[PDB]
Order: sequence, then structure tokens, then C-alpha cells
Amino acid sequence: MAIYADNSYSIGNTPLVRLKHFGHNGNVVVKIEGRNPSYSVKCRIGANMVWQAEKDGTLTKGKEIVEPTSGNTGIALAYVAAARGYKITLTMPETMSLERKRLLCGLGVNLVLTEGMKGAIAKAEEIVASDPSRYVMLKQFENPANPQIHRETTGPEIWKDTDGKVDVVVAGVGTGGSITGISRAIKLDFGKQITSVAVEPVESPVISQTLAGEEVKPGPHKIQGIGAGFIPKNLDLSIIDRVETVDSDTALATARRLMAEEGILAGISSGAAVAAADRLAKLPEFADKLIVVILPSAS
Amino acid sequence: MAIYADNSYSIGNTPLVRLKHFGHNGNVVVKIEGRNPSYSVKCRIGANMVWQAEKDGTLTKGKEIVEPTSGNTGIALAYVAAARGYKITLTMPETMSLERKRLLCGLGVNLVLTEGMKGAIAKAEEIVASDPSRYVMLKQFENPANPQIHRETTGPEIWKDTDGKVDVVVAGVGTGGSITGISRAIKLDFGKQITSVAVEPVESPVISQTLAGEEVKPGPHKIQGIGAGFIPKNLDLSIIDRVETVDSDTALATARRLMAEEGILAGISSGAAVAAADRLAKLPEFADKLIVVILPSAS
Repeated sequence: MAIYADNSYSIGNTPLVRLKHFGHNGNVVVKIEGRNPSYSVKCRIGANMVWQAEKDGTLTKGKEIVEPTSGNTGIALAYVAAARGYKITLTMPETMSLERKRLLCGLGVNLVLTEGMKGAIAKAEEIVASDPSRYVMLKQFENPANPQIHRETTGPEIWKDTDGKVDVVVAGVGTGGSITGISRAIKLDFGKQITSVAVEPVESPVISQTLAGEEVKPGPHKIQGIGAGFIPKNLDLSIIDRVETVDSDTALATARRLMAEEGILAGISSGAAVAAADRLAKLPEFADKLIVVILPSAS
Repeated sequence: MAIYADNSYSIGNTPLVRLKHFGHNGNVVVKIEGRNPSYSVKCRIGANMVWQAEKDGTLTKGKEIVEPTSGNTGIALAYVAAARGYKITLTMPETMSLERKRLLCGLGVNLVLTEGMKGAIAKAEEIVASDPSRYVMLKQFENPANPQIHRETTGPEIWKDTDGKVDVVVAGVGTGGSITGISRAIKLDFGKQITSVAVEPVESPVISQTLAGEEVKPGPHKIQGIGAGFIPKNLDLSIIDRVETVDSDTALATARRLMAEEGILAGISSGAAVAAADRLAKLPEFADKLIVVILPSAS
């Protein structure tokens, strides 16, 4: 019966856990996206972007994946390329975690060394163009199969596990696919007018500055996985009800609290997402509303 | 609806994935116990041992857990003590991973430094006896709630997800609870005469030497999580059909293969368990039999 044909098909069905030391009488529940292959939410889009390029015939036997590693998107693509027998080439800067090196190289990846993150993007492109018929780039910030997998899985899991009671969905934005696809699932396919809340670093609040017509001022920050410093094409502004900003220290402190007080290990961007939800959760406005927060990764 | 009241209740329902480059035409399927809170199988027993001591009244508000950290059992207990509001004290040797230190201390654990693993056991005991009314020791190698949680969850998940077709269950033995409880579920509660296969390091094959009446010769090895060098009280010899030995290098190489060829990240003890299953899987004897292998952890 329920035996997945490869590890890519095992993505998702991640759990909902109620928070005890956050929110107001249990109105904050978290979706633990770390209970995933490759230990992050990115497994969903790594699988679906590979899957869709197969349906497209833009990806076939003997074609080699190339992608600019967005830390976690590289691991997810790596494990999927290995699960489906594709050669893969990832590009990311000159250092990062030497654990991420050993892991990617352990996953059978061919890794490419560039000199920042806009810089790594380049050497992927000149590698793709080095031979356009051997190489496919998936482009995670604009590939519609990124939000589409969330509209098809992440959103519906939230709908089913909350029996339709979900009132607010809180999610940080890196590529924007999670909140776009979730919000699309619940508003458009299920028909409930929830409050979609994007979270971004207060140190780089380009979504807030954009929507307010203010000067867009990207800046350095420590909240890994969100705050790309621009509006991704996979972030559908038309569906964002509200934007919440969080600073790195609060985002970190919140991650520590989730561990010590809830027994939940999550990355700093989950701490940012929880801090934002807790803020909403303690407005009387949201006192009797079920808030669901995405925890995108483990650590 | 499906919202867990704390992280301890979210244990389990881990997935089955068919292996492509192991076994004979798909007869090896793996159970990814790393898709668990705390990223290992031990989450199941950390929860259930805490839960059962609560039912017992051997553990109540204000009592402080003490336990000799078996690497992964410490992390699982840590996250459960935090999820249920217990103070916890774990004992393990003088070094290990300074990441495990930061994680345990991050999980709110009070950590105790001893000078080997039989040595760490001692300072827990003299801490418990330092005040028997404040401290509870759970004793993972002999506590029946360890195999009992596998008879209640792990076994039945295997039964349901294979629609009863599971013929062989392959599992490494540290405390012995996984294979005991699984085998008890399938043989005794469901009534199928499967082949229960224990895996142990060839460098320390005390189960094989015992069952053969030979000299029991424990020895050093690198397969972390199994091979305690003795017969645990939670390992029910009466239910073991077969014992398979695996060396550290093969166990490691197999873990690498699972990553590079299957896209599955698992620890070295999962590599040992897969190597053993692959051996069985390529006996004509087992050619038309579904083999389920426990992958106990991520890394």
C-alpha cells in the first residue's frame, strides 16, 4: 500500500502542534516543516520543480540540473536529483558551512565555487549557457511550480488538519511560494477569507517599504532563509493581507524559546515567524482566531 | 482537528520508501525514523517513558528527570521534558559533540560531566540516590515502555502501510525495544509469522555469540546507536528469528550509498541495517518477500 516509490514522493504531511507559551490560550499552532526529507520546507519545491520540468520535457534522462544554491534549496534539489537519478550541479559562494559542503558532496552533487549571492547566481548562468542542451536551471524565485506545490499540498494539509478553522496563516518570505500557494489554496480553492501575513526582517523590510510607497532599502540581517532584499516573482502581493517585521535578535530569542519551553527545534526564521504570530496573537482582534505559523526548517 | 497538544504527541507515522539500488526488484523498503521530533527513533520512547511514569505517579510536577544520555535518547528526553515542563538532568561522558552540548543546553537540559559510558551511568545513579524523591531515572535498556511504544505505534504503522505484506523486519539493536515491540505487534497482535532480524556489529557480536553458546567478546566499533556490548533486557531473544552482523566500513559505505543513490540521509546504523537487509534480499529465499528495514536516525 503506502510505500513511496522514491524519497521525493514522501514530501509533506508535516504536523501541527499547539504552542503553550505563545499566543493567547492556544490560538497559535505551528506547522513543523522540518519533519521533511532534507529537514526543510524546500523539499516540497525541489521535488515539484524537478517533477514539472519532467512533465515539460525541459528535463529528461541525461540532462544535468544546475541551480544557484539557496542554502536549503540546494539540499532539497540534491536529494531529489539523487532520488531520481539526475546529475546535479549547484552553485553557491566560496565558503558557507563546510558541513554543507560535505553534505552536498555526500549527496553526489557537483559543487561550484563563486566569489556574494548575486555573484554565485552568475556562474550558474555562464555554466548553463556553456551548453544549453545539457543543463537546466530551475529558478526557484520565479518558477511557478514552487508556489504550485504549496497550493496542492501545504495549504490543503493546513485546511484538513484544522477542519477549516484556520483564520490566520503566518509565514516568512524568501521566495514567497509558501505564503502564495497556501493563501491561494485557502482563499481561492476553499473559499475562506483568512488573514495572510508575510514576515520579513525589520533590517530589510522591502515588502513593507514597497507596499507603503517608501524607499526600498535592503540591508544585512541574520534571519537565514527570508529577506532576500527584493520582491520575488513567486510572492503574489495581491494575496498578502498584512506584513510583519521582526528583528534578528528577537527572531533568534524566539527560536531559543521554542526549544527550551516547547521542545521544538526550529531555525531562526521560524523564530521570526513565531515572534510575528505571537504579536498578532495577543491583539484582542485575534483573541478568538486560530493562527497557523510555518516553521520552515530545523536549524 | 489534528493539532497535537504538545510536541511529544507528534511522534511517529514515519514513512516507507522503496529502495531502487538495493535488494531484488524492490523487495527492500525502509522506514525513515529520522522523520521524527529530535530526528531519531528515540523520540518514541522518550515520550512514552515520560508518559508512563506519569501514569505510574513515578513522575509528577516538580520531579526532575535524570538519565544517562545514550546520545539520541538524551535529545529525545530533552525535547520531551521541555514539551511537558519537566526539569531534566542528563549524564554523558566528558566530551562527545560540542554540538550535542549546545543542543542539550539549548533544550534547557542540565548536563553532567563524567570521565566511559559505564562511567557516565554511575554519576546519574549517585545523583538519583543523592535525593530519591526529587529524581526519576527512566532506564532505557530495561523500561518496558520502551518496547511497548513500538508495539503500539511502530509495528502497526508497518502493518498498515504494507497492507499486511511485510514478510521480514530488519532492525539494529541498541536497547532492543524497536525489534521487540515491532515483532511483538506483527507476530502476536496481528498473527503473521514474519522473520525478525537483529543487526549487530561484527566487531561486537554478543547476540550471535550468546545464541551460539560461544564466548561473548564485546569490542570497539563505529556503528553508533547499536552494539552496546551486552544483551539488553529490552531485547526479547525469544522473538528474534535471525541475527545478522555487519562491519563498520560496510555500514558506513551503505549510508553513503543511500544518500548518493537514493537521496536518503541516514546514520551509519541505518547503513548497517540496510547492508544486512540487502544481504537477505539477494537470497532467492527472500526474492519474493517484502523486507522492511528500520533507519533509526538522520546522521
